[PDB]
Amino acid sequence: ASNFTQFVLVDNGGTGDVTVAPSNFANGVAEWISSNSRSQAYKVTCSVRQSSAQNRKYTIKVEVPKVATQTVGGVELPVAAWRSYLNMELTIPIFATNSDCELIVKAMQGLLKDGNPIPSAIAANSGIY
Amino acid sequence: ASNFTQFVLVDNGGTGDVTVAPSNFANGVAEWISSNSRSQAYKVTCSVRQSSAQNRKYTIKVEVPKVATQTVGGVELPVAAWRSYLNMELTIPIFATNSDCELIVKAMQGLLKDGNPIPSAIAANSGIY
Amino acid sequence: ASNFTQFVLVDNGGTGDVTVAPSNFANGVAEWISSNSRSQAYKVTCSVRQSSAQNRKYTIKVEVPKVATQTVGGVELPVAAWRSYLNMELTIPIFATNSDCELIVKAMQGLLKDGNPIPSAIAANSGIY
Amino acid sequence: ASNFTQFVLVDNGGTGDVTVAPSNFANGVAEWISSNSRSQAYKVTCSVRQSSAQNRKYTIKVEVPKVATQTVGGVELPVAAWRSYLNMELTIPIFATNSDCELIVKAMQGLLKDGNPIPSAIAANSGIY
Amino acid sequence: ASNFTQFVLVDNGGTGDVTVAPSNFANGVAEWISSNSRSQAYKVTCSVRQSSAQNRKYTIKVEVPKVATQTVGGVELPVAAWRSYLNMELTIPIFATNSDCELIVKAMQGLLKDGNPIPSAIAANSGIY
Amino acid sequence: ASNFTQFVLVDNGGTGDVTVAPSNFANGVAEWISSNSRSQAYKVTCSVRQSSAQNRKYTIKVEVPKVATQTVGGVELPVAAWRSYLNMELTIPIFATNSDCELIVKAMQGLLKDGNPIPSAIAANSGIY
RNA sequence: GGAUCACC
RNA sequence: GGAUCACC
RNA sequence: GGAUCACC
RNA sequence: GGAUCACC
Repeated sequence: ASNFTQFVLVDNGGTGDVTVAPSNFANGVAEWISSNSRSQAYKVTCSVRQSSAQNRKYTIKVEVPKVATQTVGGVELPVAAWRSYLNMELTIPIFATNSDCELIVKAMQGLLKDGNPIPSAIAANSGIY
Repeated sequence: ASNFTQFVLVDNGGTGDVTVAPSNFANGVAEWISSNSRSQAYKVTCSVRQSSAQNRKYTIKVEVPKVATQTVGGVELPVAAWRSYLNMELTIPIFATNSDCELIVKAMQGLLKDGNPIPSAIAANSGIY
Repeated sequence: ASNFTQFVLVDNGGTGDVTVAPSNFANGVAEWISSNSRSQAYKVTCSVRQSSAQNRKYTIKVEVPKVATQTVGGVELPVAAWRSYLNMELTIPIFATNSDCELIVKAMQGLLKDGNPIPSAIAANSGIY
Repeated sequence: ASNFTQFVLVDNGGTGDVTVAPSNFANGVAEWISSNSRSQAYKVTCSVRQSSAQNRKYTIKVEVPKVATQTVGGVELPVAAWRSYLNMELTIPIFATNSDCELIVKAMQGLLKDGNPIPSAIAANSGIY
Repeated sequence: ASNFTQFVLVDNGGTGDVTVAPSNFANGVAEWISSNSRSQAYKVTCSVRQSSAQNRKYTIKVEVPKVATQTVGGVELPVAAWRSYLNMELTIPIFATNSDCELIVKAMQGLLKDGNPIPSAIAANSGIY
Repeated sequence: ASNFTQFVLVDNGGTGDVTVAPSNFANGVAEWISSNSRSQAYKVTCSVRQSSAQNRKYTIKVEVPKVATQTVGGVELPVAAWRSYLNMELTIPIFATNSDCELIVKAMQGLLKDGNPIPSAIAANSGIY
């Protein structure tokens, strides 16, 4: 194995899927960027550290760009009009079994499943009510 | 709509699924917890607010219990040995349309989809290699 | 080659052997862990660097769990009562050829071979007498 | 018994084996040197101490010399062109059974077995990748 | 997936090829060293950093040794009589798409292609004329 | 005889090839520029000097432009939206025979050969991982 | 807390 | 700029 | 961390 | 070290 592989970040149903691929592991921060100019690329980073004697902490960041073409000095440059940033930190005790861990993964997957409260709020520029 | 409803957090395939239900709404912060003692419950909370003039930020927090060797209803100390804490912060610029937001949700669903690098590392008590 | 692969750490003769597999590579430090919670796992890490102008140094670290009376997946405290820590540092002058290095490995295999003074003392909770 | 016996440090297959024999136990540091001039001898030292109220710590050092004959002042002297130093410290809790200890020994033996990642890297002047 | 693997630095037909293998990835500086004595080995290092707001900057270094034996007072050591040091810094704006980077790469390969002015001047201890 | 001639810097099959032609050899600095507007042209410079008593030092520089049109107030000019700058310095002791220099050259060609770590990282807007 | 996001 | 080459 | 390796 | 790249 090697879990450092590419994957589809945005599954747009076979066409216009956004796949992100490995691009750097300097300083122990695993990085993946979409196949774009670095100014318009999607980026995902992940790093794990023993945040304490008894915890391990994963730090995952995702940047979703809104691409544009800005005219600077009379010249057109590929640019990102804005960026949406996701920052997540997961602290897991060292006493967690592989099954305990799989439980955390499933909880995170269910949280964002289509139709559930949270992804429905975000997608509608609303809050939970 | 009205999205503060009960949902399935851990899908164990119809049998032994973990449902989380509304439990508090003080301060506009929606809270959902599982049917357990608060020390052993699955807890999810979510709130939105405008972090700055240019952004809106969602703060989602999840607590997952260490289930292996757990004594249901018992007093388990130290608390930090028996719980995992997830903390997500999603920053979205005020220009993001509903469409932009749906894509942001897709990017999040993709990152955690089964079989991708990140969920596989977490689930296997691993980092990236 | 490509040597960051899974291997058998504890050979219990084909049955109940302990295999340790790649789990992290942040900072060029290869890590291998067994299939357990991180508190009960067998862990091995290895890195090389040039310690000085004249030497290269390998830093190998191993953690072995106290298995007698262990509760698989349980929370066992204090951590220091349930784990043994091995720490090896191998310093090799830049003049050592591959041949010189093979002999150095043989010297290490010899020291720990079954039946010699050192492994026998360790295994019997003894010193030298 | 008396585990303070001689042993073959480098098994060169019956011919040119490097056997190391007991040579000193002053100050509680057990020593073994190869049958050479003290300037060209292989040396192994071992000492155990109750590093703490609840630990015991073994300190093992091995020196592998690269022998030469240096001409000092117009005279030839048996000398070591350089030395490779191995330093290992093993900390074992006092709660470790003899079987727990045997497990540590096997882990150390498997680590260095021919063909496994670590001894393969060292022997090839390479790192783990 | 990884690009931190071994590769043929010098292709001398299929035999007498110089293969450089990964050795250390400390502080975002990837290092590859050829086998045998570290003293006579080839070395390649590479690192990338964001040199400024719009630029990323690669720093590649290569050392080619002149393999020789040093005899001093009758003790001979494997040394490098001397070394050539190559230091290249490639600056690339963040507006470069992957297509642009492939072009930057073909330009570098062309500069050094056999028969072109530059590699011919170097191979002949000459300058431009 | 001269090595100050034109050459294909970028080989795009046999068409869309970038040819750089001699332009100026002032002060021991050879310069080659591609055709058309000097503003959108490629540039290669090379010079050799005796950096020290035992060394000679080559300084090669290459600029790859991003061809674009600048419109300002209705007046459009042929410009380069931006440029990548390559700066390489090759140091070679005066003891190097022609054979040694040919080896230094094959090492440079190999570093950048297609598929090897370095040219692959660059062509993909990536680092080492 | 916050960001322009491995940063303050 | 120079190096003994991730230093100066 | 480091060594010339029971040392700093 | 940085560059707008034989400059700083």
